[PDB]
Amino acid sequence: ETLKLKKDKRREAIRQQIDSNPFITDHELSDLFQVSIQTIRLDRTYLNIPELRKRIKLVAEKNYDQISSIEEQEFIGDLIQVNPNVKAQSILDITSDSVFHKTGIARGHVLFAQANSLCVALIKQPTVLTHESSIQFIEKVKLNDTVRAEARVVNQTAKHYYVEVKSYVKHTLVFKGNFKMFYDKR
Amino acid sequence: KLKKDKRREAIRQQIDSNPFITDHELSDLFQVSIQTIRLDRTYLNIPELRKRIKLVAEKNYDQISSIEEQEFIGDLIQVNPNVKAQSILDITSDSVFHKTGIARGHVLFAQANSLCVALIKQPTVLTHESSIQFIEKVKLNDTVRAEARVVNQTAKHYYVEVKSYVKHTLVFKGNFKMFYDKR
Amino acid sequence: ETLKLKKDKRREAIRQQIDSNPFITDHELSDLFQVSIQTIRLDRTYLNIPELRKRIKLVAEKNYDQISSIEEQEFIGDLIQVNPNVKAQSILDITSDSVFHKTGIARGHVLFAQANSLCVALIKQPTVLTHESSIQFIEKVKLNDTVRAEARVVNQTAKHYYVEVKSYVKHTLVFKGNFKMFYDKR
Amino acid sequence: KLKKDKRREAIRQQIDSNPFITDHELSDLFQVSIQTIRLDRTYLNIPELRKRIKLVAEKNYDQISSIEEQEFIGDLIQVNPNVKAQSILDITSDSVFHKTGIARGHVLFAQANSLCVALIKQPTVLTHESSIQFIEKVKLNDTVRAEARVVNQTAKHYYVEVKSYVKHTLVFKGNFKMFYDKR
DNA sequence: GCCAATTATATACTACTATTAGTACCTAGTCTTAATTCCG
DNA sequence: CGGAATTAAGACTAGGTACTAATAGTAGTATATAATTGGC
Repeated sequence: ETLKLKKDKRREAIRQQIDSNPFITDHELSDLFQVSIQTIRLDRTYLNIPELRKRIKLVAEKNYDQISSIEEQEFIGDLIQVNPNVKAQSILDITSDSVFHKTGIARGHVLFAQANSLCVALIKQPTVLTHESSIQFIEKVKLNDTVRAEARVVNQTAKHYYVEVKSYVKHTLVFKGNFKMFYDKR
Repeated sequence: KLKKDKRREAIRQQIDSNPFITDHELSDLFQVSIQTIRLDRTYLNIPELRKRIKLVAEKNYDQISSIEEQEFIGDLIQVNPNVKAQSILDITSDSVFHKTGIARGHVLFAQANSLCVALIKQPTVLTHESSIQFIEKVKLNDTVRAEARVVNQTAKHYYVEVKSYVKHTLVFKGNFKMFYDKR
Repeated sequence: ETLKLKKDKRREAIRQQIDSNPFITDHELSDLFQVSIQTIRLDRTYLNIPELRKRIKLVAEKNYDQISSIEEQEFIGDLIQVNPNVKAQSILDITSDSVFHKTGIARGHVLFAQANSLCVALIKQPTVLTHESSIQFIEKVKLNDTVRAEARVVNQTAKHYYVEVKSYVKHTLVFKGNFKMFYDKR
Repeated sequence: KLKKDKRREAIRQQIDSNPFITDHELSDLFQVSIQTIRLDRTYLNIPELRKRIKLVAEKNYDQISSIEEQEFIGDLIQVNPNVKAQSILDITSDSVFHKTGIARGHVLFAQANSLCVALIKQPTVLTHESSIQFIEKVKLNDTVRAEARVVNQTAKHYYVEVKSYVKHTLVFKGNFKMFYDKR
C-alpha cells in the first residue's frame, strides 16, 4: 500500500544501488524498488546514470588503462605525501568497521596496519620487509577520527632502514612506532 | 594475403591486445566478411565484445574488506580464559605482496593482536604496547598457528607472549601489553 | 518529413524560448516544436525548468521584493563603481543593435547615452538635470567592443556640478565629454 | 471578533500587504470558512492568487529597447538633402524620469544626432563633435519638433545647427560636427 | 569439377533510448445549490 | 423563531506532477540455412 520511498528518496537509493553494483539491470531495480521499469529508466536519466552496458564499459576501461596500481590497492590508508627514503604521510579515516562495536575505540591492528603500510611505501627499494617493530598506543583512537600517520627514516645500515612513525588525531599523538625494515637492492 | 589459420592467429592476438574491438572493426582490418570473424571467434573460443568487456570489468571488482575493517583475524581454535589461546590463519593471495608472495607485516600482527583480545576474559581490553619480531618469511598458502600465553598480570595490565608457527617453525614472536578494566 | 531539431538541440531551443517568455505554456511549446506535450514536460524536467505557475511566481517575487530599482532599469550600460559626487564608472557592451548595419560602427547617441546616464548616477542629489554638454568622438567604437566610461566631478557651484567623462575601449580614449549638471536639494 | 464589513476591510489590507497569500491562509488567520473568504474577495473585486501573482509579474515585464539599441530616434518629417531636415518625437513614459516626469538628457540628443545622420546624404556619416544646450525642461506628453540646418561644409566635415521646440518654445539647441566620406 | 571456405539473408535476442500516450492525483481555485448556524 | 450570514457538498477547471505503458528504433550480437566463390 504505502510505497515507503518517494521520488527523491527512491532516486538516491537507486543512485547508491548502482554505485554499489554497476552490473545491476533496470529489471532488477524495478523489482527491488517496486516501481515500473519506465520509472527506473526515468530515474537513471535524471541522475545522469548511463545504461548497464555503458557502466560495465567504464568499469572495464578503468581496469584496462591500469588506473590505481597494485601498490595502491594493498595499502592501509590514503598515501598523501612521499619523499623516497626520507619522510612519508598517510591518512586513515576510522569507520565503524575499524572500531570495537561496544566501546567505539579502534582495534590495535588497525593503527599498526597503517603504520607498517606507510613504511613499505617510504622505502624506495626492490625488496622491503618488516623485521622488527616496537609500537605504543598513547591515546584511544575513537570512531570518526582521522589518523594522520607520519613516518621518518632515522637511520640506515647496509641491510636495514630504521623508521619512526608518529600518528596523530587533530595534533594529539595517539600512536608511536619504531620499525626495522630490511632492504635488498635485488 | 592472410589464409584461414594465419588470419585467426592474428585475430586472437588483436582481440588480446584490444578486447574493446568490434567484429565490424576486425572485418575492415582483415578485409573479410563479418560472418567469418563470428566463425573465427567461435573456433578460437573468444566470446562476443559485450561478454569480453564484462570479464575485464569483473576481474578488477569483488574487493574483500582490508585487514583494518576485519574484527577477529584468523580462526580461533582453543581458549583458556586469561591463560592460553590459539588461532589458525591460512595465508591467502589477499594477505601476501603480489610481487614477492610473502605475507604483509600487519597480517601476522593482526592475528596476534586479535588472539590477545580473545584470550583476556575482561569487560574492556585494549592493546597499550607491543614488541614484535618477524623471524621467518611467511609465504603464500602457509597456515600460521599462533599461540598466546599470559606471562604476567598487574592491576591495570596483562602481559602476553605470542609465538606463531608454520608447521614446527617459529616465524613470529610478539610481546603484548594489554590494558584491562573490570568496569 | 524530418524534424530538423534533435533531442539536445530542441532542449536548448526550449530553454531559450522559456527564458525569452516565461509565460509560455507546455501546449504552445508542443505546437512550436512539433513534438508531444509529454516530450515538452520531459525536456523541462531535464533542463530543471519549473512549471508555468512556478515561473510566473518567480517573476512576480523578483518584482515584489524590489530586486532591481526603477533607476537601475532607466540606466544606459552597467554601473560598476560609484563614489557619490566624486568618481563613477559604467560599462557598455556594443551589440549589433548599437552599431550602423553597413559600417559596424556605434551610433553617436549610444556613447552619449552611457555618459549622460553615468553623470545622473554620479551626483547624489534629489533633482539632477543635464543643462549643457560638450562631447567629442576621438576614435570609432566598433561592434563587440566594451566601452569603459569614467566620470569625475571637476567642479561644483551652488546650482551646478561640472563632470568630465572619459570613455575607453582596451585603454584607448574613444570619447571625451564635459557635463554641466544642474542640482537642487529639493 | 471581526464582523462582515470589518473582516473584509482587514482581508483587503492583508491581500494588499501580501498578494502571495492563499485563501486557506486567510481562512486560518480570520477563523472563517474558505467559502466566506471566496465570497469576500468576490465582493471586494479581488481576483484569485494565480491571477494576482500574474498581474505582479506582468507589471515589471514587457520592456522596449533602450535608446542605445534604437536606430532612428523620432519620426522623420521632412528632408532636403545636405540643406534642412525636421523630425518629431512624442515624449512617452519610456523617455521621462519616472519620479520627475522630465525627459532624460540623452533622449533629446538622440533625436538631434539621428536627424543629422538623416540630413547628410553621403555614404559614410559619423558624429565627431557636439555642443548641446538644454534650454527648457521637456516634460511627459510633449512633442519635440527638432529642426537641423547645414551651416557650413568643409572637405572632411558638415557643420549642423539643431533647434528643438515644444509648441513654439526653444527647449534644445545643438551644434554638430559631422564627418563625411564619399567612399 | 569438387568440397572447404566464405559470404549472403533471414530470423531472433538483450538492454536499452527517444518518443508518444494516458491515467490518477494535485493545487487553488470556479460556480452552483443546499443546509445550517449566529444573532437580534 | 426569522433572514442574513456562513459553511457544507458536489461538480468542474488549467496546468501541471508522477507514474505506467507501449512503440520504433538501436548495437552488437546470436542461430541456422542457403547460396556462391577460390583454391587446389
